[PDB]
Amino acid sequence: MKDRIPIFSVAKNRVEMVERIELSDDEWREILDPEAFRVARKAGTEPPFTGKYHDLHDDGIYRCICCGTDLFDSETKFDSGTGWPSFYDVVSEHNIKLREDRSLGMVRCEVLCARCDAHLGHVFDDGPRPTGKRYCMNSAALKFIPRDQIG
Ligand SMILES: [Zn+2]
Repeated sequence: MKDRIPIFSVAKNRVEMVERIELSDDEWREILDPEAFRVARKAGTEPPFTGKYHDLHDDGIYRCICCGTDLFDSETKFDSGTGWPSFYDVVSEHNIKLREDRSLGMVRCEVLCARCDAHLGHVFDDGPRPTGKRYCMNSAALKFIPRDQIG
């Protein structure tokens, strides 16, 4: 749908609107990343793995390599302990979208990319109060970038 999407760099106190994903297949090899192009054929990885590490810190944000848009301010990530693609709050419903359900017996909302509803995952009420929701998302989308353009 020909909408445009806000991107609120909440933790950086910025707001930048960008268009929706409207390209042709030809764009997706010259305006994409030198990782998005390959990820575009392999849904992340041709081999089932390519290493075993996770050596990071709370800097950077997530950037959906599957449409080119950035989102989660990394306080809305984990890193230490397990760094999992699961979290307990969000940047905003700006480049991510939810629909509520009760699909565990409490609160199970879907979690999809509001510019590319490819897979991602869902959120489930499952953590300690107050931020006791538990988002988890599972796709190739999960590249990082520096927080915005500070690098
Ligand atoms: Zn996306």
